[PDB]
Amino acid sequence: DSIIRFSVSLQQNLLDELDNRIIKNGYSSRSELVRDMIREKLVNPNDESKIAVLVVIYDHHQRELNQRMIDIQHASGTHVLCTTHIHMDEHNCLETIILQGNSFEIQRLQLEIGGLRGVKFAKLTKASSFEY
Amino acid sequence: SIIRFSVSLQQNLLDELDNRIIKNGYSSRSELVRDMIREKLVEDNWAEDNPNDESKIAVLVVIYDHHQRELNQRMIDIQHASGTHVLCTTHIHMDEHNCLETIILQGNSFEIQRLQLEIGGLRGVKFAKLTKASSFEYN
Amino acid sequence: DSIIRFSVSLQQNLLDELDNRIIKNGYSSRSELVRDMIREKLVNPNDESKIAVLVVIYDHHQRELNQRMIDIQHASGTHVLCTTHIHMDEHNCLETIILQGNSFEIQRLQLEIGGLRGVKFAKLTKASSFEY
Amino acid sequence: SIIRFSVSLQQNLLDELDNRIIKNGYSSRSELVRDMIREKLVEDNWAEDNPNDESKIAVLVVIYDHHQRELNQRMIDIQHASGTHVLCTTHIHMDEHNCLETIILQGNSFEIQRLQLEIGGLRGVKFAKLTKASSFEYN
Repeated sequence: DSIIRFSVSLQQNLLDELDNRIIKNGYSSRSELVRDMIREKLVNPNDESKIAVLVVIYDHHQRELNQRMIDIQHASGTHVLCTTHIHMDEHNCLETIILQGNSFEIQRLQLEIGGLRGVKFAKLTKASSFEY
Repeated sequence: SIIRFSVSLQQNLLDELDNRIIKNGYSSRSELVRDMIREKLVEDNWAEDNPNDESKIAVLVVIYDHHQRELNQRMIDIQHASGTHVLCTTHIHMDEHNCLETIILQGNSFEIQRLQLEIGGLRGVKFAKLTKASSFEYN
Repeated sequence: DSIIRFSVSLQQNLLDELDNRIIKNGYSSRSELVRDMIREKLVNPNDESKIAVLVVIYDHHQRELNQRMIDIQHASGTHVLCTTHIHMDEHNCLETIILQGNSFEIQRLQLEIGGLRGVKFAKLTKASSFEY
Repeated sequence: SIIRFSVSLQQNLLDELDNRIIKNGYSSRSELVRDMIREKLVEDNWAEDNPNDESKIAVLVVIYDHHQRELNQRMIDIQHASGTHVLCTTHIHMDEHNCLETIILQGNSFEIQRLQLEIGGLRGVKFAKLTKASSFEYN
């Protein structure tokens, strides 16, 4: 219980926003702000079927991206109930994927989609049935 | 590119963090910290939003009782008074008593947040959660 | 087999387009054009489950319209798989309803939705499973 | 308003028409003739379309094999070359081998029809049907 140093990797876009926030909010380093973000954000996956929504924003000019997300969905074990796509601007589409699955299936789907080249983000909203 | 840098932290905080890597699906501590950072930067961005900005995007996810008469209109009237622009909405019926709706919204951070708050307060609405995006993520 | 006279009622908007088409295409009366339309368009509902899509365009400022369409859907016997709405212009929304049901259920849904005040049209696309 | 007028017809044509009223769900001959008229007026309108017009709306409904690799990209590439604007697309999986997609399109009548024709010719596409609308119906 004592100070440890570890490494973190960010895409330029996130790193750039980080550095602006450090400057805007009066922090003295990346380490200091990230450390504070972790402390703040720190304050059980199971087999039960849950409905979830994954919002993905992606580059609509990235070839085979939709195919790779389909491939990911097909293998995930989740059941896709619906997907909707709209063009949000000149470079990006926004897709919502409404799906059912257990925690492990849905989490893996979100992380695999999120790490695709051309995917700007993939944010999951989960509703377990106690939430309704 | 993608840039690597160091962070310093108490070992017992690092132990609470390392606790959460594998169980949440991550291959490394780095991936999990990245998502905490993304999440917090988007919140900070939405907090400083110009009231003159009307270009924020978000998705509101709502679970509600579709057999509750007048709930649908009350939601429409709230949306019409919010100042936001609905780009697209999707509905699926989970069962005879739950409908899930996704609402794709454009507007000011205030107006969008207000919409979520007002919808979430209605009788028959079980769940109302915003997914926020910030232009630094996709521009 | 001999000539009969019957009556037809159209909303102003359809009647107006009819009269323009009569003039554009060289017809001499409504009766003549409608008679020709019928001849041309003339050239079995069952219990089998079919997937279908209903495209509805409607006035987004008509209060309780969505409620009435929901009421109609709920009573129809059809299972709605998904509905999507977009704003198409300043007065109109476009909704697509993807649904499963038998011929009688889906036909009744289309006709009941189509006759609502504020509904500009409701066009059904049906796929029986021999169509795929 | 809503305006009533008379139509003359041979009795044996009227008998083929009256054959189709109740079975197709109609309460009267008038309702069925109205829908034939709507259908034909929309077709005529789409046939005289200005190649300078890009404001027509239609929905393309497509059933296809979602497990056929590369079909998705081929459809995207066709849509990108069509000249049309996709406003929204929705996909549902009917089973492991059929997906139904609805595509909401804006463009010229030519470009939209061409898109339907090209998509419908692809291996793995089982069904591709346009629902057309004309501004006289909704403006």
